[PDB]
Amino acid sequence: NEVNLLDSRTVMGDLGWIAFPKNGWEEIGEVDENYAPIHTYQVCKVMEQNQNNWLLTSWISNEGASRIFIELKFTLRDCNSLPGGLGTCKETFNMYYFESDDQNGRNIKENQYIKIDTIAADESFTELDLGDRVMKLNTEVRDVGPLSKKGFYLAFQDVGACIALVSVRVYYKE
Repeated sequence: NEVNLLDSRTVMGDLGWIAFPKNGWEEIGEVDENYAPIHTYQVCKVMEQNQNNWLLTSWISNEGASRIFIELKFTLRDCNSLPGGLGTCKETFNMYYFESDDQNGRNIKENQYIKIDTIAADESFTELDLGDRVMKLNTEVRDVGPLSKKGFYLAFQDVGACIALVSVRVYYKE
């Protein structure tokens, strides 16, 4: 019953995502047995304050569908494990979207983003070893109502959290 419009981890080639500002969100590459990279995205600017870091996915086709589900898998640091004095540390990030036919270009400045929700992290991790921190993945799913155009973009805004977006999946349910 499920049909993927986007699946960040199984993509062939580059996802073609953009960050604003250009520092901030980083794209990570992990190579598999066939040297094919799995891409994820992470940001961890908990040093200072006043973070507004954006990550725009490229145009996603709805494929005539009307209601879609965004499935997110991510990790996120325990803000308590970080020193209390250095700067901002949040445990939640935001997700927006905007519908469009205009396939792809120089974007963020003039688009109205529709806030979908504030994503919170069921489980944060500390420097309790990595490798066992895929164990600390949490999953959050959200669906968005009646679509107009022939496609949409998803936008993630970080305001000072320590997160790894390990999977982003969009799909309609026919």
